[PDB]
Amino acid sequence: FRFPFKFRR
Repeated sequence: FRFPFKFRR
């Protein structure tokens, strides 16, 4: 489950 927040982009 990919987080909605973008760590890099």
